[PDB]
Amino acid sequence: IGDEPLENYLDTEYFGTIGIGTPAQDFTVIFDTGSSNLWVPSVYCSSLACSDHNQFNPDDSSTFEATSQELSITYGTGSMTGILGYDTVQVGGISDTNQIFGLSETEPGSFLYYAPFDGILGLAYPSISASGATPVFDNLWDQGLVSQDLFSVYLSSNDDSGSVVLLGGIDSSYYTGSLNWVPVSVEGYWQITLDSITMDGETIACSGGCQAIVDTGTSLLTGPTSAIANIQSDIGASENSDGEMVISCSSIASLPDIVFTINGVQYPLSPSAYILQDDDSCTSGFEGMDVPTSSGELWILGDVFIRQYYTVFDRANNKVGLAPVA
Repeated sequence: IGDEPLENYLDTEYFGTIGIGTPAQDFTVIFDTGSSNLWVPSVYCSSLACSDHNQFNPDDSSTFEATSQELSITYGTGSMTGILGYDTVQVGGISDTNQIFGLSETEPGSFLYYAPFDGILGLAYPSISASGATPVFDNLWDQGLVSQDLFSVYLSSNDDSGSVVLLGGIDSSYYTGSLNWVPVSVEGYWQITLDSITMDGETIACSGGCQAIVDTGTSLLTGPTSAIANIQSDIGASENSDGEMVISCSSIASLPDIVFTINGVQYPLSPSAYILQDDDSCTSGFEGMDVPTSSGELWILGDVFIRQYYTVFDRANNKVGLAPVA
């Protein structure tokens, strides 16, 4: 039973620490269920984003070992380029021996420069892994370093502490009620089927169904740009002066509940949740992002939805289990 604490960053970015090499070099990474690769900046990276963050120096790890393999990854926000190498990764109190991870050479762009995080640790299916690189949780399960072939995650609300990723375990301490399990549509992302999206007893969206991934590496609740128009129009969101869609922070009171039906089970989203706010100003947690796929336009269930529902990712039976947090 591994335990990896996470830092809640402005209810927008949840990262955690890891160590790579011997002695171990520390790095803060994002635990991304929307990605499957693990990469940290390296000392052979001259990009403004690596100078800005910690750089893994293989020359100082006695258990490091190289490859000829190049790796490349595209994110809806960042881009990356590097080489693959093996070393021992320390996660949630578990020594992940012979883990293949990438070492950056380029981290192009503006966005990876302003980030409080150094790298990314994907928790999705090896199906979408760049360079067919073995994900961490797969390497843990394979080396029998975890008792169960599942992991669970708890995300903190209002900047509080308490955010955690439980490797090979489930803790009833985090949810109320019973664990509802939903089968996985398509193995790649943490892909689930949504049946509908309601408000006021009205199906404001996702009629006849839609696809959604459960991504802890996305901050807002995401969907096709036309579809969300309907939602923002409904909660009274406004694309303001500076380029944002805020809302009268007091208009939370009137506002009904947006409800998501998954596998026929109702999963409500209270306005205290779908509306982000600083005691100065209120935004919408809904974001339009057209994400085409063979399956269709993806809806992403990000931190707004995950903060309210304790999620279990079961690789054994390929299902996602949900339950309201405590």
